[PDB]
Amino acid sequence: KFMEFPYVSPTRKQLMVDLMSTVENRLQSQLLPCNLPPDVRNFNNPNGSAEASLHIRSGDKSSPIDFVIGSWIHCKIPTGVSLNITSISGFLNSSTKAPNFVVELIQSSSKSLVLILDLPHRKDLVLNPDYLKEYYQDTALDSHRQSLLKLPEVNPYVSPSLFVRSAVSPTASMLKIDAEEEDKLEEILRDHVSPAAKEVLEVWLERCVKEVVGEEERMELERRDKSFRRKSIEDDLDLQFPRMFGEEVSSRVVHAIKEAFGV
Amino acid sequence: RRKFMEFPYVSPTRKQLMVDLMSTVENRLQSQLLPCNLPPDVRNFNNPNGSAEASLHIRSGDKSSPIDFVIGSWIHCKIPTGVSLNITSISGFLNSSTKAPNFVVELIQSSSKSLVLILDLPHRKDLVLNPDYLKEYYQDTALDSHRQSLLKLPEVNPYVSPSLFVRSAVSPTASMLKIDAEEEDKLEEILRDHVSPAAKEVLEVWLERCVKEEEEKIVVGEEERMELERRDKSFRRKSIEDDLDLQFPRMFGEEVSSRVVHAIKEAFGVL
Ligand code: NA
Ligand code: NA
Repeated sequence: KFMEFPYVSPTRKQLMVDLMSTVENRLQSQLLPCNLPPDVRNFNNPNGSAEASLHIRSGDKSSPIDFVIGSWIHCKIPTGVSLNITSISGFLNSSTKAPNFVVELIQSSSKSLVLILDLPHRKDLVLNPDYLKEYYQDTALDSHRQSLLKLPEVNPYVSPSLFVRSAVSPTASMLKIDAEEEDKLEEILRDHVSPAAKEVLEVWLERCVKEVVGEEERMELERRDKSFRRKSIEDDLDLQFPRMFGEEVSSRVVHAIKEAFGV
Repeated sequence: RRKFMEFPYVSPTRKQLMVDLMSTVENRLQSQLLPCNLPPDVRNFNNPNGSAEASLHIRSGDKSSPIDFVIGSWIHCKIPTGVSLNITSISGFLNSSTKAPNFVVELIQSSSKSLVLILDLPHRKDLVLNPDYLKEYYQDTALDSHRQSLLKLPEVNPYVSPSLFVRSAVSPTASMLKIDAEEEDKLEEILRDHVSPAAKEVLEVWLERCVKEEEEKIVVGEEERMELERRDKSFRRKSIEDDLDLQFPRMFGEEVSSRVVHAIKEAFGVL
């Protein structure tokens, strides 16, 4: 209940469905059932300006997964133009050093789209070049970024947030797709974005999830993981959610998210 | 036998920028810098077979200085394809007595087609763990405006380093740029009117906000200092094995290369 993705195109919808199904299927034996209140799994603004749905599976202890979060947001800006955000993120706990996973599509017009697809690092890459070799050089991650760039309507996306720029790995696909034809953008999605996203997901599941972390290393992991979670919720939710949904709906959803993220 | 500030082989505008930058670094850091004590054999060197030629200029910070060292470099290599490689760079490195960012400017031309600019204040703490460092040194300053300013130019496009390590050691505000170089008179103009002013303004931020005398008695806590030392060491060892160990014996021959690499390792303090 979330898998409806009602406000987006079928191609995008199918991609989000493929990805969420793959995650839930491959990690079933390590994923708890969703425990969010129903008034947090699906919520909206009293005035009808915004609608969202949230799906969070916590991971078992003795397992490497902290949680998995899937979401969609639909928000009709007073102008009449609707903002549609869809995302799947995978967070690993401090029992492993391996990278997280994120896919996010952010679309305002029929022809323009921001893609964020990455396996965010959980160790300092400069202190730990061995980590960099292990999870990014040895894998084929950079090729997805590169292959997507070839396309004439795909250009680099440079976040206005310096924090988001620093939190993604050096292989991250941060892309702005500007296909001035709805037909072309959807063609980009199924032929290009979709195989990229599915392939990035596969290396996360086999190379990061599947497989001891030292006392001070785990403490470092938790500290950095917590810093990431705390800062991003402050930037992304603590002003945009009260605005999109009202202060009633936000406070309870934000609290539920904070609790889930352990912040 | 070509000397450091002579910057041979490159364009007049490219020499002027490198002279101005180094002159500024040395004049503004008078109270900080020891004189260069590199032997002649290392200040200026070349492959015996004439295929490569380089100059090195290193000044270490004094004791009680936040400056570890400043290093200036130019390299000219004739590649067996008949084209020439020209690298000119200036870097400032700070020691464990401060957390503040480093400084780097590099101009690399490997083909007749494009000039690569690297201009940044490399961060010395993990930015995800330390959001406050990101705000202090990159958000509060004007650093990103230079990057997007230079990028508006039609001849200027993003450069993405082949090295995933280079990508992660540069700050999120780094100007990593590729300049169309075929139109020689246009390249000169880009350098003179746009790259020069930007590089000098980034240098100004480093000089005033990172080196910053003001109250030098900011004593770096034990754990913070040890993190800096560890991260600095890892960066340097890795840079040297990627850019020096894998390239210098080829350019200059084993003998010249072992003498030079040794001197660079000494300056960087690396084992
Ligand atoms: Na493109
Ligand atoms: Na441009």
